[PDB]
Amino acid sequence: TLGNTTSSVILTNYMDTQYYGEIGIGTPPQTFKVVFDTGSSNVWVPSSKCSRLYTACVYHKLFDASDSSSYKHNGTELTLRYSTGTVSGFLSQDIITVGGITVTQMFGEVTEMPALPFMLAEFDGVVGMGFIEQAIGRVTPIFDNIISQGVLKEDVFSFYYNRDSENSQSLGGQIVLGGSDPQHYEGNFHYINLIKTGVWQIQMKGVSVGSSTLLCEDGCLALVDTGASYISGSTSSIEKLMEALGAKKRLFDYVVKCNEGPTLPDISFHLGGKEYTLTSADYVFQESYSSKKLCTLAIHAMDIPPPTGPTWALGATFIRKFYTEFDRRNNRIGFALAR
Ligand SMILES: CC(C)[C@]1(C)CC(=O)N(Cc2cccc(N3C[C@@H](c4ccccc4)CC3=O)c2)C(=N)N1
Ligand SMILES: *[C@@H]1O[C@H](CO)[C@@H](O)[C@H](O)[C@H]1NC(C)=O
Repeated sequence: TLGNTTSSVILTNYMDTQYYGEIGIGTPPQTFKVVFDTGSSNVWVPSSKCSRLYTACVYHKLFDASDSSSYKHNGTELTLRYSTGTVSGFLSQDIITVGGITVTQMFGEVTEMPALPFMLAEFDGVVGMGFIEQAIGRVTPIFDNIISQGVLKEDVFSFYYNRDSENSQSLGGQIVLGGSDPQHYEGNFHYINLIKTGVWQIQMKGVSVGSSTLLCEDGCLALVDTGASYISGSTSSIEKLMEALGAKKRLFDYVVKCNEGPTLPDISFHLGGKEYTLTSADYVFQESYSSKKLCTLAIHAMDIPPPTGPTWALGATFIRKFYTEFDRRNNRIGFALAR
């Protein structure tokens, strides 16, 4: 069922690596900073039942079911194993407000939240924007429950991620539920169909580094991930790509001498009919131009296990350059040049 409602959620940009907005859980609402993530399908927030021996719980907002009149107990155990770390707890039901839309939602109350990496998180929890097929405990995702209300103009949602400005008047980003915002893209959308329903993953025809370098020569996969900070490829792919850029490997990332940063070649991703090109300014964290400092790149190695992987992941690095529309009705992803 389709309505005529478009709902927008304003996002805060934390250092070009974390994009989060607000949701309200319970009666009266308890507010949380959440990442709207296409690479996962579960909703979770830290719990008041989390041991204060987990320091990430001490430094985050905690859901207290005892203060909510609309809460409905469940208690089923839940473990969420991600590429960056694991969280676990149990299932709870309550009313969630997201951009003015109110929805009765089943979510995870996290009682085990590791300091590495969650002490580095500015956000409290996660709003999984993925499909039911990837939902742990087969819990209905929030977008499916919003679709069931039949209030949205279209069975789509869109992402705008801005570049990190020091100006407070700068919008960090914006998620539109039920449509797209023409004020944050130009030209037209070009769509690529999903390999299969259940994953925001598309076919990638090839990856180009300048002129003389080539990767994904025989085709590969690309996960379009709003929760991932960077563009990622497999260790092998990223080793060849980084050799071509003259970048040196560290523990969790790759770096270049800051002065070498603006000299780096363009990187192009062949998706559907079009070539999606990023210049050095789009993937180098140009914190200085000094020959005496090292500058990080917004491209990392990440080995995603099957059935989803081995795959590339197009995170915030990609979405900043290209406004993204996630189309559920047609199982496709649309890209347009952001503005
Ligand atoms: C968690 C996160 C939002 C999930 C649910 C899990 C996941 O592992 N990914 C992929 C992913 C890949 C590469 C980098 C990151 N993040 C996410 C950001 C982060 C994550 C954890 C703590 C601090 C900062 C900063 C970063 O490095 C995330 C998701 N699709 N979403
Ligand atoms: C938790 O929720 C699921 C939803 O399908 C339900 O089947 C299960 O029985 C619930 N458990 C309790 C103890 O309420």
